[PDB]
Amino acid sequence: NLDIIGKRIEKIKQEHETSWHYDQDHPYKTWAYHGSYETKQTASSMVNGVVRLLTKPWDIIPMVTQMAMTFKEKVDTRTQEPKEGTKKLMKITAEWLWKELGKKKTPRMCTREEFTRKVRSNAALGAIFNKWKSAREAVEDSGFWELVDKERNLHLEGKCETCVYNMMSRAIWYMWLGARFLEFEALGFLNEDHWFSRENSLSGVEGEGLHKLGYILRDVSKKEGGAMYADDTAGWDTRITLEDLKNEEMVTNHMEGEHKKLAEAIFKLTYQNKVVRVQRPTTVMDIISRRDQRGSGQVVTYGLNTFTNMEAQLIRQMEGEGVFKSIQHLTVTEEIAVKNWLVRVGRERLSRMAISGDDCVVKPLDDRFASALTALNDMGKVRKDIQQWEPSRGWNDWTQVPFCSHHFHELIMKDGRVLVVPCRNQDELIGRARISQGAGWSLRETACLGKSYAQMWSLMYFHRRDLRLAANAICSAVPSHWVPTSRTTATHEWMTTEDMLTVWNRVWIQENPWMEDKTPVESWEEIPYLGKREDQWCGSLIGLTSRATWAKNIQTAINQVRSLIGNEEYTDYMPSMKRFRR
Ligand SMILES: CCn1c(NC(C)=O)nc2ccccc21
Ligand SMILES: [Zn+2]
Ligand SMILES: [Zn+2]
Repeated sequence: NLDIIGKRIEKIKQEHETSWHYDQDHPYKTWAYHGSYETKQTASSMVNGVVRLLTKPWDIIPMVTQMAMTFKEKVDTRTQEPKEGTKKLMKITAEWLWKELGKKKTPRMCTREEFTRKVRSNAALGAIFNKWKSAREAVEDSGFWELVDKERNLHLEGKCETCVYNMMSRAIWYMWLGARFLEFEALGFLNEDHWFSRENSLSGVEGEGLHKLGYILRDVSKKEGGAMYADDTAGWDTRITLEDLKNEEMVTNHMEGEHKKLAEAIFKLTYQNKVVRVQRPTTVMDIISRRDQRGSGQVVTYGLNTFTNMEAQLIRQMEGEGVFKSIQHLTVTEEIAVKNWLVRVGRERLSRMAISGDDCVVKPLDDRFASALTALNDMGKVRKDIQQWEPSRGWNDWTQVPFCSHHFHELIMKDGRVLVVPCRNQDELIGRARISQGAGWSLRETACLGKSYAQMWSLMYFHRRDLRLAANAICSAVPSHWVPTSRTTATHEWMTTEDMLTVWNRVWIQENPWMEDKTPVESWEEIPYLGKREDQWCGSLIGLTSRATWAKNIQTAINQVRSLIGNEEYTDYMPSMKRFRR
């Protein structure tokens, strides 16, 4: 407790020595409270005018327009200690899973050099302003690295001074860039060296891309077994137990030298003991601590979420298969049985899953899985929107299964070849493309963000009539040579100045391991759509008067945006579609 977090707490006290006050009306039940001090401050969602001017029919669709307008009583809840049988199942499974993930990978420190390159191309690291303005500037300045050094030698000494979280079903924990560096140095290898790739982890999909996820679900569907289960957890990050954090730390058993010590310190000092600053309007800053829940960088959070979810779902499969009888207590012979299941069929059972952080699809050996709930509930991974002891409802068709906010269609090209394509309700796609984050956007930067959405649509959602037409319109309205941009950066093949038909051929034909015939597609008209009725089911406006006027008059909308941007070099992409091809 306070021996590990005191120094951090004591240091914050002194920089606010005039304001420190142990408040009596503190709202915390499950967080340990330590004190308060004076502050005052908060960026809402802005509309992208280029995308909105080229999507006029959606200006009267509330599901689109409401997206641009605008529970913290879940972070203040407490998960119970699992029972002895559960803790044993988790420890045995975690031990086995780190060994499997480590068979063909070597843990290693990530470098200042790697960190510096990351910041200089805008990956959302979850940092803050202060001393230097941005991340870009702190990294050049040698003073920073001396701060990093001080903390670093403090961590080698098993102590912490400056690794403090800042709080702000989405609760995001920013730290200062130095704290994020030390996290990345110790645990960045999990993402940087693709520990959760499908090749390496069998269940994982890290680096796979939205154009692979449907093919992966169809491959899971080919296994003999029961229904496909896709149960969401209620507030996954808030249900991570101290026992979960201790099984995650066992990755350090695979490390050596300095790295082992640096990694052990991140787990001990920042993950299994946390210090947090939360803005309370009543305006103070509260300095609160707790031992459990997930609060790491968003990229380390993804890998450890994937790890602990893989572990949980293997244990639920063991329960359905009757490998153990009760979570109260594993006998000595049950331990040997669980161990022999893992050695014997563990890799086969991992291949029956697709797991992206807290998101999973499982095709178990049979439907006993549906009612195998004791371990899942006792680990604290309580299912969303179903009663605790009500059996899971599975999906009979891989094309109906939800995964990573999508479903997947099987789409046959006029030449007989098979595409498995990502899809979601089209109101969600248009509503997200109409939103920008942050201030100070020039017209050119706003246009380049619209172009990024347009190229994503041409690559991933070409099968939706309205999105292929709107993508062509935006790419016609933005100068041909202007480079697509984003402010937070799945594989992103649309973020390129290359012709989108050439990128389509590379992604869907040449590099697609599920496509045996590699004959290139010569035009967009070879590339199919969903059925018209299926397109309407997934939110198309095809058939409406508003949509017919928009499509017919599209060159007038394109010219409105071209007139605002000014006299630049533009390409007309609309004749790539049959109906505008004369
Ligand atoms: C090398 C790949 N590539 C990119 N990619 C970018 C800008 O990331 N833009 C291109 C334009 C024409 C031809 C190839 C191109
Ligand atoms: Zn620290
Ligand atoms: Zn669909």
